[PDB]
Amino acid sequence: ASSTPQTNVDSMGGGDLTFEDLRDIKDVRDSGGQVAQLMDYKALLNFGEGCEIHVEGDDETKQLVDGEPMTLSEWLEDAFPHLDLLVLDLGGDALWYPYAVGEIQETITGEFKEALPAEPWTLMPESDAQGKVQAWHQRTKTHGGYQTQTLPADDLWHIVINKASARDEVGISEVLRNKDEIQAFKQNEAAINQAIELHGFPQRHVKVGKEDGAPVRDNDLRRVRTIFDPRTTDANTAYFTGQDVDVETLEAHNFDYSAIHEMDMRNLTTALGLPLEAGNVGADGLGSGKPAELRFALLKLAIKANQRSFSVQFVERVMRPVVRDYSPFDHEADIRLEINDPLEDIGEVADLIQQVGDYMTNEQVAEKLDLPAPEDDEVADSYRSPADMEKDEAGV
Amino acid sequence: LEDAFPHLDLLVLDLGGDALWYPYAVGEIQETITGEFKEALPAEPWTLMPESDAQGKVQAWHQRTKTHGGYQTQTLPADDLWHIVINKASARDEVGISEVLRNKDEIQAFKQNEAAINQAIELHGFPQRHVKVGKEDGAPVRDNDLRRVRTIFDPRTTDANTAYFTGQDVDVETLEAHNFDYSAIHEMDMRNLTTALGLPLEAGNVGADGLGSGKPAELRFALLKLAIKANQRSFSVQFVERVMRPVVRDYSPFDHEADIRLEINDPLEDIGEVADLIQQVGDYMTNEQVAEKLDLPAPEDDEVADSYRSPADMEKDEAGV
Amino acid sequence: NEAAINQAIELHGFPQRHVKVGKEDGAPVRDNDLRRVRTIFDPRTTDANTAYFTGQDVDVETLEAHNFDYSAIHEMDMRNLTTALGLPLEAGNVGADGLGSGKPAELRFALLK
Amino acid sequence: LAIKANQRSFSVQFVERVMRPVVRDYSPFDHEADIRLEINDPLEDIGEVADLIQQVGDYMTNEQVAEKLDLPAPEDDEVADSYRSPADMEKDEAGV
Amino acid sequence: LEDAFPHLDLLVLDLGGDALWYPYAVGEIQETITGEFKEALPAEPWTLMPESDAQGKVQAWHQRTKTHGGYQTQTLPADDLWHIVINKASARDEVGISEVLRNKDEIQAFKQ
Repeated sequence: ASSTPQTNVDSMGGGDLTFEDLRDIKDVRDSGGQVAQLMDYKALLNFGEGCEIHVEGDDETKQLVDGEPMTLSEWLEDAFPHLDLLVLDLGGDALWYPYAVGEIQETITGEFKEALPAEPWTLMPESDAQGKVQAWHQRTKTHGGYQTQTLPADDLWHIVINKASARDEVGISEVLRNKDEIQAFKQNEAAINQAIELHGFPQRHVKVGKEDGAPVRDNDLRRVRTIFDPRTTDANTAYFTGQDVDVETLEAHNFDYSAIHEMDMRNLTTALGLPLEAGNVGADGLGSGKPAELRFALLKLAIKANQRSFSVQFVERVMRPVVRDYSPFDHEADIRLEINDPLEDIGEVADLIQQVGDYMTNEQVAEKLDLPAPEDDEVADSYRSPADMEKDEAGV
Repeated sequence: LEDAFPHLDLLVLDLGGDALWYPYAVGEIQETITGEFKEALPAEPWTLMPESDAQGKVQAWHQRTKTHGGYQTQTLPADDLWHIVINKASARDEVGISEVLRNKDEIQAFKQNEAAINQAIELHGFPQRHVKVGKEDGAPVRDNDLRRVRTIFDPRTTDANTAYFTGQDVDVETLEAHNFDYSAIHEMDMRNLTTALGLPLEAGNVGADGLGSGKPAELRFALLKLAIKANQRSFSVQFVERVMRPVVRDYSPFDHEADIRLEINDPLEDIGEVADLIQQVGDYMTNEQVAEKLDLPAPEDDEVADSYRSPADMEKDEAGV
Repeated sequence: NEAAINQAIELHGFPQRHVKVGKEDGAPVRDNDLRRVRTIFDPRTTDANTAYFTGQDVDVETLEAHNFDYSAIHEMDMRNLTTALGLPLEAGNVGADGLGSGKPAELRFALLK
Repeated sequence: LAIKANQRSFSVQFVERVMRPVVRDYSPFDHEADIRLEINDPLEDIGEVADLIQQVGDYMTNEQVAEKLDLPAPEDDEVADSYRSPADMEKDEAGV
Repeated sequence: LEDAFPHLDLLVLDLGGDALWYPYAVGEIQETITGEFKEALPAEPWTLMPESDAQGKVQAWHQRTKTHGGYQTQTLPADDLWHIVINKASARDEVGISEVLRNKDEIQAFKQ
């Protein structure tokens, strides 16, 4: 076949999105309220439950790093001690913005210090007709003014969850994918807020004079306004009049703002791919059985797809480079990074261990139970429980 | 093959997604600089259209794309390319149909109805105040008068506890919200679009009465599993025959005419069902058959894998020897 | 019936506003006058909190949505179509009491098997 | 999910920004040690932990049980490291 | 460490609470009369504000406070104080986000 591309990728030289569009996403993020909380929930589902680093057959990597042995997983944990939080930041940013982007930072000697995400709204990629990023272009405020620079696609690294196609390197923001729905939610919120002020509360209409009677003017109404004043009226106030004065009622002109709010929240959540429950909106029947379990399946599928999408790119463009550039270990090794299921139940696992432990090794039990495996090979690899091995050892 | 495709889950999701969205998924075979295999790289399907012979088989691929604000166009032979279809028109077809084009009117109707409700809620979902000025069969009222009334009654400066004082010849009426069953319109829209796309209505964040219990529930989930299994098996055969086999042929020291097997996981698999089945009938499954169903590696010793009784049971007995 | 429901929802599912101008047994109002009225009361430029001010001889009526049971029409269409195809009612996204349990439920599965 | 993310976000900061600097500048001990600062979860139920200990204790060490049960580990290393209950060890010893 | 922080629950609750109310929580290091460590002590969070450079890093802490009906003002280096941030604009963010300021309009609307 061939060692280079032969089909084109429908873009070069931009238009796509600008620093202004990036700053729109940022302005959504810091605006707070329900819209921000929904995307923060979207982040907390995908990335809030944390992660673990693994390497396949890691006992084969065992090497003296500085006169004492380590595995590659131990070395990677020294490179990424607090990885859950780096995953939460990058993953969150990659849900807000089309991409996440960062530097690698070094000690004064040149050995690795940390991985460091950059501020995503400040940075935009520039790319070729082949389909690849060639440079990173940055615009930033300072002293209330502005400054601009460009950096190569060489010492920076970047990640893209929401690709336009499998071959893409820029992606699309789920915010910009649903811009109209987001604005419509906020507009309908503003509508309900003002409509409650105007129509949610009864109001008092004092009418003065008789039908076809004597005229009433402003200096007359000013005196009447002073008598029936809502500023100084109280719960037990009573009124005494001639027949030619009426205290009429503007009733609260009832409307189902609740159902409108639910409709808005349903439209926004389904558009953002989120469960309706994250908008705190209820429904009958749908809370139980296969009707429920299907939505939980759809939710878990989306999460697993995102998690695996992130992990592969983080391994391939962050972890492997960090090994390549700073490590005594092989950088082409079978590195792994799992991100946890946010809707896993320990009870389900504990039931499974009782039901089918007779067919799972103690290491397979420990792994499912989220614990380290035993310190002895047959104790880990066997299917008889370690308690069963101990009670027999005490008596045989 | 695991060295050839380390991240196959993501490629299967992308290609399967493309083959549901578009009529086909389509791609190149890509190599390292040394010439050994790299990946089966897909190409952006909206940019590519097929050209075919008198027997209907695709012999070339035609591409049209934007660059630098302008355009470029090209044609390539199908000889070093590959393509996959989920939704064929017939058993003789090779190009297929997109469900987006098949149900185009339903999709447009859904979008129109959402826009219609969105507008109708603004116009009819909120009450609106109508101040009427003057007396019936009385003196006239002109714009410069209404401007002065509007200045007092301005909703921009009104509050929840505001009170109004008038002579008898001003009425502060309201257009009450002319309520309509938009909820049922939403349910109908979702019913229409989900069933057009073959999904159960429950997937669209909309309910159904009575249908939430017994085998009257299970039938929809069964129909969904049927569609999924059919689609998955349809994809696997094509990926094996038109991607995996050519890759083994050109880059592997093995024979490509051996039977490669590719399976895709089921979203409606139940771990509790598997666990109960293992408890109830494990006495009739090999340890490898248990492992394959339980999502595990088989035992590392041949007779331990091949045997029917539990490995733990064989171990707890052997401890007595 | 699908085409009928589609148009009937547009025509009768949504309320529609009717501005009436002039007084009963009063002066007439012409198209060039109504063009000026329309320009004010335009739903294109109206919002949820818009308020209206008039003399006594302008009215804003609404055609209320004339509720009809299109859901039940859909249920009958679906009952007809499913039975015509020989399918059970549940295949059409419709269900009922009495049929939803026990031997009444078993019979549909028996017929389908 | 929000609580667990916040708690880990805090623990990491308090260890790195306060504890390790204090050890570095004022302690005879090494500051680069693995401080496991943890914050308790008010939405966890001890009833779930009690069920779990019954259900899968045969596959957990006594130290792991002690961690989950929110108590100190046994004072003898093999008793802490082993998987079967210390009460089973005690009843067997009285039997012997 | 247990001798250094006997009552750590209270300090964790205070710092955590403050870092949810305000953009950050912040404190001093203190010594005994002899000069060995005494405690790490949290400061009045509304009274201190950071000042920062082009690489986004805090370089000084600025304090303004009431006494005797008047005001006192002082500035300190970003060195002997220590600070913690729960909510952030980016991984680089040293200044942080207050959920009170993030939802200021919703809070006022509720009270109204």
